[PDB]
Amino acid sequence: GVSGRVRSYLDLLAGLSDFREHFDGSDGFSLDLVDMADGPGEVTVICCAGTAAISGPHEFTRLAGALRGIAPVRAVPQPGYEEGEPLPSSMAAVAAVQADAVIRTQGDKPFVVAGHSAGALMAYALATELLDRGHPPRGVVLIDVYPPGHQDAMNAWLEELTATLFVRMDDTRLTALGAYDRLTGQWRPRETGLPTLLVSAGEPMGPWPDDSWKPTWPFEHDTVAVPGDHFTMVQEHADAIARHIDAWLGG
Amino acid sequence: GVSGRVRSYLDLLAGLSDFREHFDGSDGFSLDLVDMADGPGEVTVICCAGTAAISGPHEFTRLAGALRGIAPVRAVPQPGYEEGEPLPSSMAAVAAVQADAVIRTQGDKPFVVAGHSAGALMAYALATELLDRGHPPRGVVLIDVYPPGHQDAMNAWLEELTATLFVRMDDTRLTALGAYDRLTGQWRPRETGLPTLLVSAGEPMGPWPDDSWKPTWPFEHDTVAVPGDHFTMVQEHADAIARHIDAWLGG
Repeated sequence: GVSGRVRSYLDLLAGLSDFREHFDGSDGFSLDLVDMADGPGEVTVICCAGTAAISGPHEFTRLAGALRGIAPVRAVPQPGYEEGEPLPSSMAAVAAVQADAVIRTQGDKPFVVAGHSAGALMAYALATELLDRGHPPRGVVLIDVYPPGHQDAMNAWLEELTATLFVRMDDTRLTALGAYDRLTGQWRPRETGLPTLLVSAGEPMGPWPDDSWKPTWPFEHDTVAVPGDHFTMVQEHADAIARHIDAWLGG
Repeated sequence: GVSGRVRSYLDLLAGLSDFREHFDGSDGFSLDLVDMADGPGEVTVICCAGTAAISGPHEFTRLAGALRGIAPVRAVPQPGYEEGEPLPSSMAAVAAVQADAVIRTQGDKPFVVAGHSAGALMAYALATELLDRGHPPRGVVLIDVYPPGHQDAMNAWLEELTATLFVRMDDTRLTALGAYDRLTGQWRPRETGLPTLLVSAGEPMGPWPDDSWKPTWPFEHDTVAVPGDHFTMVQEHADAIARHIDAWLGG
């Protein structure tokens, strides 16, 4: 609770964000999904770019590596992080726009909407929009990073938020950061039958002896622990995360 | 008057500035002046940088070359427009620091403070401080560009200010912009018996038929006209403005 100067810096970046060009459902805006990989998997893994200062399609890069040859991977971007891109005037708009890109660039053929966490809410919002529109996803996948302890997880978060008030980003992204943050933060998710998978890829299976244990995704869901440390070839548990998503989609 | 969004954008930019490292009088902060050119003149021309989004010693490059071979020309920087520079906590802070620099390196040897309207207030601020410390300048030189009439000039400003909301500077400069705007904005320049030379260099020697004629610099002061349309070789309006400052001083 020490860094409340983060809330302020964010509240301000958001303010600046309102001067940028916004877009809603009205105006003919639209965007394209990015092809990360292909495989025979009957289910396409549509990934949502978190809203972190960094973020963007590039984040699901390693996951696409693991899925190449296993399933079709395509990422959704968050409009406004790249030069001259508009900012959604509402959670309502952005989910709608993205929603469009999917029904369009997917036609039939099932898909799963998934995100890293920095994109979990957007991922879930998109998921909702699809469902209301009539083209629900097979499911939602939340690839939770961060640690298991309530603190340490809360810390780590502010921790890296400061690293962007510390060789630094740019205007475009810092505004979007303040924008989407304003959005997801104010948005309230509701139930949606959508089966869900929560992958806990955080460090240390369980939280330190200081007993914390953070809150978990409310709404029915299944879970799989996937740490990051052991004995075959210490590098990418991305493939571990990947295979899990698949075996999940096939029971 | 429509553009009141600027009043806001600045505030926001200002609030952001507060997150930067500042400096008041106490902390032994300091800065150095820049030599721009020199000559035999018994009076040194110490020019202040404007507080515009651009601004910096560089804006005084023409007037320098115009005095090369005539009089020494040193420039005072506004702390904080360049990377890592702290921002003045108050108008008083920046003056003292600059004042120090001036007295520290000038000793005796007369001098004038010269602003560019964008730096008019800062110049006069620095001139007040300097006079208050026993080292008064020989006089002040407020150049000032912009149209002659109230409006037009009011447009020229508000219209270029927006040119920095359209090709865009950096956070350091835009923050620094709102920071100083916040400062000079609440600064109340009291009088001073200082000899002042106003150099109406703006285009339109007189305001367009449609009434205008802007409020001039209060306080005592001499005047000169040096528009933006002459008879010689179009480019260095500086050689003109320059030679006037010099003649002003010689009687």
